[PDB]
Amino acid sequence: ATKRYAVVTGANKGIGFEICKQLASKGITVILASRDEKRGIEARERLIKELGSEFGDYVVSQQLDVADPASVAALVDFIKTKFGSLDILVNNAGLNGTYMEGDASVLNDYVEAEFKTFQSGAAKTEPYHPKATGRLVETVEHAKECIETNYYGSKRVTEALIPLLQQSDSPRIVNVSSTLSSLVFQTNEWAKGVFSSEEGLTEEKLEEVLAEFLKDFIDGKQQEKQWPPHFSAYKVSKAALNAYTRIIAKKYPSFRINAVCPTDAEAAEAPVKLALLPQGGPSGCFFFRDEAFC
Ligand SMILES: NC(=O)c1ccc[n+]([C@@H]2O[C@H](COP(=O)([O-])OP(=O)(O)OC[C@H]3O[C@@H](n4cnc5c(N)ncnc54)[C@H](OP(=O)(O)O)[C@@H]3O)[C@@H](O)[C@H]2O)c1
Repeated sequence: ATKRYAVVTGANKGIGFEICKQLASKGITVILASRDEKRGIEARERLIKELGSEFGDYVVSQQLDVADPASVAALVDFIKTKFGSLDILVNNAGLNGTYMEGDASVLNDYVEAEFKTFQSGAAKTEPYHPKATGRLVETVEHAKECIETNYYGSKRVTEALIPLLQQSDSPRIVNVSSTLSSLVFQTNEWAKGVFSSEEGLTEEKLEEVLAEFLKDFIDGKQQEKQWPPHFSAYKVSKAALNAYTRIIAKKYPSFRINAVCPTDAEAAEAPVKLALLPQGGPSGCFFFRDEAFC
């Protein structure tokens, strides 16, 4: 009943777009944030054409690059002067840190090899490329961008909007993570120990793991130092984001702060449920689709 305002980052396509659609259809007023201003304007138009023109006031486009402090600051100013309030943040903007050379479909072979680790717990530490048809390339610069967006980007946006969210009588933060965030994939025993800590976990320790991974990745010692052979930056960054989610869950008990592994419309249901979570919902948990954990 009570009017709510939500930010969804990286929301011009993919699951973000579907999160926005589903919040707007429930009466939430949504800020559709996109790295490029014109694609977000265009995404809003399609969103309004699909829901109906009566939703035109419930969706607003705003440029947002989570890696750019000035972009973040401009978004806080926009929300301040247009609405005055914020209730929901969905951190959906994200990068893989990888691309395909050659046949792009070999990616399904790489994703398959990772997913068997769930059925076996045997976390391979040696790089295995399933075919010579394609290759999953992970450059040093893409590893930096991936950490800078997934960890520091999400954290930058969260801390800029917390002051606004804290004036909500039910503030909600949802961090879109990945199954590759699971510690079964964290080959590096030091880093796994940090991520596993329930006591004495600090943002400082998380950032030390990130810097250590980036130093060994630059130095070319990814396998020497027992870092994951594939999706390496992605795994470390999304695990850090999970751990960071628990840290701020404990800092702000009056908030509900959660991570969630997510067709796109179906995958948006899980973050959407967490964005409208009741007062007694959990906080500090990583959810797989629609199932509890904490
Ligand atoms: N593929 C899956 O089914 C799957 C599975 C598990 C987890 N996820 C997670 O779910 C989220 C949604 O991704 P997706 O699968 O829908 O992929 P996607 O289509 O590539 O969407 C990612 C979105 O993030 C935006 N983005 C990236 N870097 C940004 C930055 N610097 N600042 C602001 N926006 C930025 C992109 O904007 P541009 O269009 O301007 O590039 C894009 O709209 C991600 O966080 C991803 O890690 C996805």
